[PDB]
Amino acid sequence: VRFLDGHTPAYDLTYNDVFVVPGRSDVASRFDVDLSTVDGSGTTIPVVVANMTAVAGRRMAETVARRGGIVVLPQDLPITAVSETVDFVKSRDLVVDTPVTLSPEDSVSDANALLHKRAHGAAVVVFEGRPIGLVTEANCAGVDRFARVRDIALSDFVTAPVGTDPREVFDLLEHAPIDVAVMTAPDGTLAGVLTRTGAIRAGIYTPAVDAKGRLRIAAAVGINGDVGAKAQALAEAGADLLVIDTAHGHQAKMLDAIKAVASLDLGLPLVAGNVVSAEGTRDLIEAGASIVKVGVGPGAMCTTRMMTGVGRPQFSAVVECAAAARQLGGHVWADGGVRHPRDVALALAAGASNVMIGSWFAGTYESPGDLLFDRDDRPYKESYGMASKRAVASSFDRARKGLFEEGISTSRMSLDPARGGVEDLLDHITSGVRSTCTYVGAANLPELHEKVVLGVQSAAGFAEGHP
Amino acid sequence: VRFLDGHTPAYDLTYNDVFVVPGRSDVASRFDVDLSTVDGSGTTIPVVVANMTAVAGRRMAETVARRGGIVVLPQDLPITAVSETVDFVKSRDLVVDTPVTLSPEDSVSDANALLHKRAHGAAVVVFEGRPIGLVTEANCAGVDRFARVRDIALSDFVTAPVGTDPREVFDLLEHAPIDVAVMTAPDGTLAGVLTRTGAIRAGIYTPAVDAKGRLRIAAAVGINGDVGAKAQALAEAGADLLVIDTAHGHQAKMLDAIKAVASLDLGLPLVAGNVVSAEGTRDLIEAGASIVKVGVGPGAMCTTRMMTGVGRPQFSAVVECAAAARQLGGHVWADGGVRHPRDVALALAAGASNVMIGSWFAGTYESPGDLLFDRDDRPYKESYGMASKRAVASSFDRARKGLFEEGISTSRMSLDPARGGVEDLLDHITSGVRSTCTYVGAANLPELHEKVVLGVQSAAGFAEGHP
Amino acid sequence: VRFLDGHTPAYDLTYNDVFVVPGRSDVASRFDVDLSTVDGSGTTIPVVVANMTAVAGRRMAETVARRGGIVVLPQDLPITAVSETVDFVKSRDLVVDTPVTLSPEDSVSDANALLHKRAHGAAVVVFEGRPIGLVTEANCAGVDRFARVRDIALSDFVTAPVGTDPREVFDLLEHAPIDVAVMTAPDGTLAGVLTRTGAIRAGIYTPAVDAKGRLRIAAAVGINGDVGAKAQALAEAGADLLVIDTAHGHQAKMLDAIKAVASLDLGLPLVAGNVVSAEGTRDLIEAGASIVKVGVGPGAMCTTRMMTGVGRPQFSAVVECAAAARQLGGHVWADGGVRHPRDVALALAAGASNVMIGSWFAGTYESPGDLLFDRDDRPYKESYGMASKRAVASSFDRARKGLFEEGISTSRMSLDPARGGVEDLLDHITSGVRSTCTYVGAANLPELHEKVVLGVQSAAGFAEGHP
Ligand SMILES: Nc1nc2c(ncn2[C@@H]2O[C@H](COP(=O)(O)O)[C@@H](O)[C@H]2O)c(=O)[nH]1
Ligand SMILES: Nc1nc2c(ncn2[C@@H]2O[C@H](COP(=O)(O)O)[C@@H](O)[C@H]2O)c(=O)[nH]1
Ligand SMILES: Nc1nc2c(ncn2[C@@H]2O[C@H](COP(=O)(O)O)[C@@H](O)[C@H]2O)c(=O)[nH]1
Ligand SMILES: Nc1nc2c(ncn2[C@@H]2O[C@H](COP(=O)(O)O)[C@@H](O)[C@H]2O)c(=O)[nH]1
Ligand SMILES: Nc1nc2c(ncn2[C@@H]2O[C@H](COP(=O)(O)O)[C@@H](O)[C@H]2O)c(=O)[nH]1
Ligand SMILES: Nc1nc2c(ncn2[C@@H]2O[C@H](COP(=O)(O)O)[C@@H](O)[C@H]2O)c(=O)[nH]1
Repeated sequence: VRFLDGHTPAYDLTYNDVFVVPGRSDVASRFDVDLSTVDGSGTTIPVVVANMTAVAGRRMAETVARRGGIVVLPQDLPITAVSETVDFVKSRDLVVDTPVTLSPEDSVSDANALLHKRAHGAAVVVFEGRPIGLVTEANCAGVDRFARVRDIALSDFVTAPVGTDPREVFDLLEHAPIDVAVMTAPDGTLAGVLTRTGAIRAGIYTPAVDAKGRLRIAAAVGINGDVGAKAQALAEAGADLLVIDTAHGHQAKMLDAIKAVASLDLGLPLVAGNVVSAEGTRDLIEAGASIVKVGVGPGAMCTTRMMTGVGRPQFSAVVECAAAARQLGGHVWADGGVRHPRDVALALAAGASNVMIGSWFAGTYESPGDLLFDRDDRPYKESYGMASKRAVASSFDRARKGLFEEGISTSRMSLDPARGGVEDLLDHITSGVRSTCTYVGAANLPELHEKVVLGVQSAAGFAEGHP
Repeated sequence: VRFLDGHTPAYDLTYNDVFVVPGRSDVASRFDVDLSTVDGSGTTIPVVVANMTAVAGRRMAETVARRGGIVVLPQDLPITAVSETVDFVKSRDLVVDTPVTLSPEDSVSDANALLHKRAHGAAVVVFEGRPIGLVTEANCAGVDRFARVRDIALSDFVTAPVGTDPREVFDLLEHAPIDVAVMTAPDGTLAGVLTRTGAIRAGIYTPAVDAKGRLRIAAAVGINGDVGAKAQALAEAGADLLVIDTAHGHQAKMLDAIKAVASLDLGLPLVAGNVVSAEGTRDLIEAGASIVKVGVGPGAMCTTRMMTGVGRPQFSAVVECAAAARQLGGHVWADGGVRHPRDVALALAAGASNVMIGSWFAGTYESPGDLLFDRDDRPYKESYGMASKRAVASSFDRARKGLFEEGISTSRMSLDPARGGVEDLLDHITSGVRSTCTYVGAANLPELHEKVVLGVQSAAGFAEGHP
Repeated sequence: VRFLDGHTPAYDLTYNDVFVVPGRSDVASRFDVDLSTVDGSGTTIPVVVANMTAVAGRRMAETVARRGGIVVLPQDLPITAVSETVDFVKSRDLVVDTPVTLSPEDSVSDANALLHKRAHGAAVVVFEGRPIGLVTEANCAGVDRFARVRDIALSDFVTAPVGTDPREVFDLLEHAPIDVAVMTAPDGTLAGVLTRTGAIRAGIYTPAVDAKGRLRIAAAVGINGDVGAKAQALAEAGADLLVIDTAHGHQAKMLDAIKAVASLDLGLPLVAGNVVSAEGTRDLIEAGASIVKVGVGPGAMCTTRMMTGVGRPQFSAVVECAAAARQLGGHVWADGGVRHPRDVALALAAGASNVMIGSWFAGTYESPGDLLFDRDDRPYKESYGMASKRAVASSFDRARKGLFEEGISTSRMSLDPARGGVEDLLDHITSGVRSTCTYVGAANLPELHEKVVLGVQSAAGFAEGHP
């Protein structure tokens, strides 16, 4: 990667340690650059939700797939649930988001708890397949918590048939007091709910789809047990992308698993990780892997840095591994150490074809967790690490193995009081990345990597700018 | 008044010191009792807003008059403003509330500041006399504060012609996401805005009107200066009720002013105060006064208790003065010491034909004050005493008089975060009074006075019940 | 009632205002006095759980019935649920408490939430009707929240057949690390769980049973609607005691309802309330009521004192009504104003044949509510008032009635960090009452009423003693 004159430090670079120098730009606006990835995962944005049991669910899968990003299902899940989630995701409209369907016999407490499942801010009360009312935080408040939803003072909704251009739903909702609108099928049955900002995003973002035009989905597999059989079964379950994840991706078990999956000839791209060394990436590439995940330790849920001292500054690892993979022709997605959109922008700047966010999406409306409330009423959610789920494995043996196993770390990921949904944070990330391209002056991600000028940044440098 | 057996205390009774014992009741529901007053002020509810410069304005005047209560304009106001307010109030629809009219050239900051002028929670953007949009706290937030209101994302409103029964506006607004509705004149021009709870109140409350069917209004006059000329001028200005208010209503100046106003033969009922003694009430009645205001010191803005030790427990004073006036045939409105609806209920229980609330309405949306915000974002407003305005009066003389004048007391009257409007607190007061009648078993206020059973209550007794 | 020489106040007496002077005693120990009630409700202790939707459930019903107290089911409940609760209560062992039955397929989160349903502190994992393990707060902590209960490290339990005397289960559990013990049926199926303190209470308390030896239960009915049909249906549902409750028990609707129920000849004792006057009690007695509930306003969830000023100090009302009822031969249970066991002791001292606790049991493990946790981890629960459920009653009519309806008051009732169960607080109340009898020197409640010496107590007097 390009480096500024006189910048020869005797130290590695992390996201906390780097900045990009803007260059001569010909890109007029941020909308003139495309974020389509070259890695072959078929995501139009370089954002993938990590394989978290607390952050990767069907709601995030469908939402991010409609927004143009891949979602990797967490490992150690019964294949029945995997198939159910895949079928649910593949049966989603390409433009309209699936709302919170509410049966008339649901309680007010259940409706209130379900209202925060999505970022729309409203849930649809549907009877016999036809939407009959709308609920929100306003009408729900004050009424008895275990009363039925049939007397929650259903509000009026803007009804339009499926197929209208986003312009029509937008200006129809220009003066609507409620941001959401019920997208209705031609027969009158409810097909989904589309929002004002959703209408805006329908043109900016192009959903990531497979050859059959269905929302792409991914899943993660470990190394313990028969990796080949599990990978083949998940591939038949409908997963578009297969990911092999482990705490240490440079062990011989990783190489054996990658070799087995490559020999399976499943046809899906191969994803392995994580390694923070160039030699590990070359070994994984030679083992039959197309994609190499990088980063062990910088992960916000990773504890091994404090317990063992292992790890690496993320930015130097990602740039070195990306250079090695491009020398071997492979492609790399950065994983770990992501807390701000600048982290994502630098991760693509280092050369990564795609990015792995991780625990940041734990603070979303659609994450598969419980939105509990603190004293200050600030919404937030708890992010968990997998620990043994990314580690290679009788009651005696189980307890003996678990004694030395690192505990499941817990953090309080705060929700934005206004922009709490995954949609607007994704918008922020995409806007930051587009601004990075405009400052560099690149029309696409490969040009962003080629034409970037990269500097080293210290701790005192972050005092510059608004936090 | 009726007193419980064995209750012969050697001490006076205040609102803090009394309770009412329920008796045999024949009134089925609270809606079966009428709150029409006998005092002749023509108010269908026993609530009058005090003569506060910070609490008595045109908005409170019109709102409370439409709700069935009289409003007394504060003294020491230029008669031009008095006439303007009277003309504004007399030109108000009997059912629909006047909204916050917003010209399209107003700024976002002005719109936000005006939105809290009324309890509707929304303001009407009106162009060429026709309403074109609706604004609220939702669309106003986020947009630039000094941007025009023409790009504040006006919302849709429910439009109905003037004359529809409250049932029609109610069920038309049953499923409306916005509580307010634009009441439009037959020609298409805006006539007012009516709310869901306003539609509910349109049947429960009957507005207080004069012989010409216009919202009744009242004004206050002092004793300093020519009382007769000022009273005659305000009567010609359109004030329905004339009130003579002073700190001490038992002085000879009060008697002279009452005699002059009675000799004026203005035709309006005579109101004088305040006296906390029976002999003062008899003197005021003999001076030519029909109504005697009672209470000096219990007022939440009154300071004379702490400065001089003067005053009286309110409840004993009001009951004694009401008994004296009924013996002389006069009628009395209790003034001061009102903080809870139980205070109002006891004030009517003592025998008062009407009640004076005072500083409690300072914590309202419609009060003529500035709604400032604290750290906890709790809305509140400051209540001021008149001081010298209720006291009998060169730079030397002015400063010499002002040195000994009691300072303008200031208090922080908190707004209810949900029920901040004057409408819902008035509803609470009326519900409490109706519950008092139902517990007593009285069909009207005279029966409430006649059939009430009254007990004495100590400090430890208030620990009973939910605060 | 007996009154101390020179005690002729001109003021009523509440629980905050009274104390009992100990007299010449012949009762050696507290265990030598019996708390059997004379009112005919058949409760061996003078404690009844109020008709609260948040405090009266099947768990409280069975627990308090086994402890010797009646439980009144709240009104406005579908008779199907009433019949289900009655059948559940009547099918409870006379000595052993019903534990928290846990299926092996339950999650750790569900087990943790259910563990606080009872005061035992442990839940039984039962498979095919046979208990296979024990869970508590210790083994549940640390393990994954959505893991199955089959791998929660089930502990060992003390197994005994049903029929062993409490001595045997006590000394068998003398050195048991776990207080609870699984009471097993002779065939091996689980019949219940009995605790060490439960074994202790099995001799002190005698469960309240009907003629068929089944745990007695009670239910509450309002006055709106057909009172006779509802009362007859609940009587056929299996309710032992019928209670007619309303906000104002002196209205003509109350008299009509009592007359109808008395004419029904249902055979159950008649309970009506609440009235705080002797004349109301006489009217209710003449209407065909055997029991008169007393107290409106002192209730910790009652708001009418602050809204309307109505009410009465509880102690004077209860003593006067008890004297009137005993003159007419009727019996009275005090209701409202109960926060300490001294309140109960004085309520029986005033002459009440039984006591109504109310919101105090809202802070229990077995109350039908959600045990949420604060920052200080102190357990507590929210107590609600019925409001309109104790008041006499289209969308327009519904909303119009609800506008004037008093809001559902909410309070934070703190749980004792150690003695959080209903069992130990009931023990405290019974110990206080027994101590009161010992200080008076009475062998039973009628002797307690007859031989009591009663004094008046001020606010400064409560500073005596440990709070
Ligand atoms: N009634 C209802 N429940 C829903 C809906 N969407 C999600 N849920 C609830 O959420 C569960 C799945 O949570 P998730 O894995 O999507 O975060 C479902 O099993 C169901 O309980 C909906 O539209 N309606
Ligand atoms: N060793 C280890 N790595 C973890 C754990 N939880 C998450 N990670 C890693 O950290 C990444 C997420 O971190 P983030 O990108 O949110 O900072 C995951 O995708 C995974 O690679 C854990 O418990 N142990
Ligand atoms: N533009 C506008 N200002 C209003 C409206 N109602 C009240 N105001 C503002 O409030 C002032 C009077 O305040 P008030 O005495 O009613 O509390 C007016 O002079 C004006 O500045 C309205 O409908 N539109
Ligand atoms: N002496 C005196 N009385 C006041 C003052 N401000 C208000 N009051 C009295 O107190 C009443 C309002 O008190 P409130 O009814 O709110 O407790 C007024 O109507 C007036 O009679 C003041 O500054 N001085
Ligand atoms: N699995 C299980 N749930 C119980 C048990 N006891 C109570 N519950 C739960 O508590 C509900 C009733 O709550 P309650 O009305 O008893 O407070 C039941 O419907 C069930 O969900 C028990 O022994 N086992
Ligand atoms: N008027 C009224 N009384 C209530 C309300 N909630 C409870 N109560 C009364 O207060 C009693 C409980 O009060 P406690 O005995 O807990 O102080 C109830 O049994 C009932 O008589 C309410 O919302 N309104």
